[PDB]
Amino acid sequence: SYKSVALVVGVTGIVGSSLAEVLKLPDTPGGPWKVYGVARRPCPVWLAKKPVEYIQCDVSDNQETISKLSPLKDITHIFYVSWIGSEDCQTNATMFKNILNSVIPNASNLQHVCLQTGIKHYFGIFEVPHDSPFTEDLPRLNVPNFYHDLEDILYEETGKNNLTWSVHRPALVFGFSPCSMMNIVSTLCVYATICKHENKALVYPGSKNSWNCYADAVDADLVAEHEIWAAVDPKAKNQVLNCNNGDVFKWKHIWKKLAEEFGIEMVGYVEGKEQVSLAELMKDKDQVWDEIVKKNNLVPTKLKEIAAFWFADIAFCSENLISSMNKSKELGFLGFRNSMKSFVSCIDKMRDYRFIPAS
Amino acid sequence: SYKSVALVVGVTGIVGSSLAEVLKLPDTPGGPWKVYGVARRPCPVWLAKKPVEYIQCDVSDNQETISKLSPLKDITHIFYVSWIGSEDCQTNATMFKNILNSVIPNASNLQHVCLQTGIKHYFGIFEVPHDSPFTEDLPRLNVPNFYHDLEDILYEETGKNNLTWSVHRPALVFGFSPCSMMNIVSTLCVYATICKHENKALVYPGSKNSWNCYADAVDADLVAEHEIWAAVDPKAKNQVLNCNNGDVFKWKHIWKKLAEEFGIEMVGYVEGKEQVSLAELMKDKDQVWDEIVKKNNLVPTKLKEIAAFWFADIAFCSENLISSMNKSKELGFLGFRNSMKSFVSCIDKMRDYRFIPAS
Ligand SMILES: NC(=O)C1=CN([C@@H]2O[C@H](COP(=O)(O)OP(=O)(O)OC[C@H]3O[C@@H](n4cnc5c(N)ncnc54)[C@H](OP(=O)(O)O)[C@@H]3O)[C@@H](O)[C@H]2O)C=CC1
Ligand SMILES: NC(=O)C1=CN([C@@H]2O[C@H](COP(=O)(O)OP(=O)(O)OC[C@H]3O[C@@H](n4cnc5c(N)ncnc54)[C@H](OP(=O)(O)O)[C@@H]3O)[C@@H](O)[C@H]2O)C=CC1
Repeated sequence: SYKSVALVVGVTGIVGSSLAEVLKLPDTPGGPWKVYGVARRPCPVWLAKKPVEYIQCDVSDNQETISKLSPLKDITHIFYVSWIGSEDCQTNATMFKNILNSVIPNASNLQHVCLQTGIKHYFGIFEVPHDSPFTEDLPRLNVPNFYHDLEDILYEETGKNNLTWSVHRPALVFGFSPCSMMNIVSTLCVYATICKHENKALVYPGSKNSWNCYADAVDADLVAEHEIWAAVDPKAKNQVLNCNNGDVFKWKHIWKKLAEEFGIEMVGYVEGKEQVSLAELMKDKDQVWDEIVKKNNLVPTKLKEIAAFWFADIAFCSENLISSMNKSKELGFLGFRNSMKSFVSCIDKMRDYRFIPAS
Repeated sequence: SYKSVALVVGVTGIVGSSLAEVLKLPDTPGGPWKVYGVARRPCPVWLAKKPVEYIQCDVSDNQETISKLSPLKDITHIFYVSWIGSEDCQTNATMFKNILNSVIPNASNLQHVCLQTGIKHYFGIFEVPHDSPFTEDLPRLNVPNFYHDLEDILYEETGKNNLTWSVHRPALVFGFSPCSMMNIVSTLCVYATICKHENKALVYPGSKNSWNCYADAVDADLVAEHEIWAAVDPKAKNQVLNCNNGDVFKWKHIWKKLAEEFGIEMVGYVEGKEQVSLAELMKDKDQVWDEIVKKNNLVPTKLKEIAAFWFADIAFCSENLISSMNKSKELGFLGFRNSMKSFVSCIDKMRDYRFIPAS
């Protein structure tokens, strides 16, 4: 007997994996929560030791989704925290439609759908941005951003079925999942771990501007708390909401912290030196990674899975992307984190869980 | 019969005038509060209609301070929210010493001294800065900053007399006092009011960087709340604490808002155009101001009193001065304001109080 029943679509992801932890805490709003977690891969080892009912399901395949999710009649809240690995508006849209079409007719006590998008809503796509600080009310850019498609489906389907909705636009996520397609902290920890292995310094590859500019981020657990808040507090219902840690930082200070955490020398940004691609620097390091994995008895991960060096490249030529938390705060959500501390905490947790070497 | 008795040194100032309002609210921590307000000028009209016992006193004159403050035996908390009008370490230090030397021996139930300094602690003096975001633990710069003198006296005097202390470092203050030596909002409202009068556009005089960079500020009432918090909550005692609104903004967006609030056309920053001095643009506008005052039946103010065009000049060549609120938040203070809204609210309040024209 449970109070609430969550479907977490993307349970292996950087946010879904936090939700799987946060939803099972005793103090969590709306608890006690039962948790169904969906992902495409077979349940990895680390997740089998969690109290989540894992449903292995390719949610881009409609018949499969119907057969796997239509029996789930007790669901009360959906948390869509997934995307396919690309910016295809059509294929991302299919996943979300298949979730709703499979669950809405079958779960008579469904109440709410949380959709997670992101701050790209304000400045465009990875394939003429608004100025910042970004606020929720800013109109859509004239670009094929799959976030637009997902919102439209969200509004259409919740409205005709008398369900409430929320849209969450997190900033860059600080999290611990080694299964994510965009995990900045594990990406940078892997780079550091490789530098250390090869007796090299932690050399910063990015732009001058990304070194020196203000940046913001969100801890995965805070995103989970923010999503859980919008799912249970009537004041938050049917709102588009940004989600960040509530402060700002600079990569320059994070880089120092990173070097210290791995006990290696740092080479910061060098005046006049231009961005180099971390993707290229790490192009054929997969066997090095495989060695470090076996050597340290880590959870086995492939280099391309734990790390997204392409994504660090983007973070390191980005600037002026700060988002505002005023709306959420004026609605009464006062969750926050110290971003420097959240970063270190992600490092610790990935060591703790044995995704990366201790010490 | 009162619970707490506040001495507000600088009661006509941009923060002291907020404290005079905030301390008299029924829900205010530590209330009901009795309020003594000190300033050098005779009580201006607007302040005579407030329930504060006004003590006219030149606090740089020791005998005068002794005779005026030594009878005040019931004081429990001092809020030092004043400075002389300059950066002289010696003359600022005299004021603060004279307050403590006159009150500490005479008020046996004295508990706490709040000292207000500022973010200049981190980057130097108006007459080689730390990088930001500024955190409280950053060491002193090797400069003659009178803030250093005030802290040293604060620590010395509170320690030997078994009193608790706090140091508050607000960001740029958004407030309503027409008696302040550094009131950015009234300064900009005056400029706007003059543009409107002379049928000119609201032309931005500042630098490119100050137009485009992230900036932060603090609402006066929030500073008062922050100071009151540190004065009554044991968790906050004997701490140095930054104070800002909890978000960031850009002058570019504020400028638009300012133009709208005065119904005049805006001319924003123009690429390649260099900073001009607002002090010089307004050099002999005092009779214009005098006219606008009589014409609109405003509280009578001299141009040099309501406005500090020199100070807007500094704000408009400044950048990279963001301060962190993480410490305060981790101690449990979750007060905040929307800076865009706080700015507008200062405008409204100055109209409300008749310091500047309505509409
Ligand atoms: N820093 C970040 O990571 C940020 C992300 N966002 C946004 O948040 C949203 C969710 O992304 P994020 O949390 O990063 O996701 P992750 O890449 O960490 O996780 C993706 C999840 O979706 C699952 N998934 C992918 N394709 C399928 C499929 N066909 N069927 C079933 N499950 C699938 C994955 O499991 P499996 O591996 O088995 O396929 C995985 O569990 C995206 O819109 C993203 O842009 C926004 C801001 C920041
Ligand atoms: N934006 C801002 O204004 C910021 C200010 N700060 C800092 O806060 C501190 C306090 O300043 P702020 O609140 O701006 O002050 P204001 O200039 O608004 O107020 C000064 C107050 O002190 C009184 N005062 C000045 N000299 C004397 C004297 N000899 N005897 C008695 N009273 C006196 C003034 O009254 P009277 O007019 O009668 O002399 C007035 O009430 C300063 O260190 C300042 O740097 C920090 C960050 C931002």
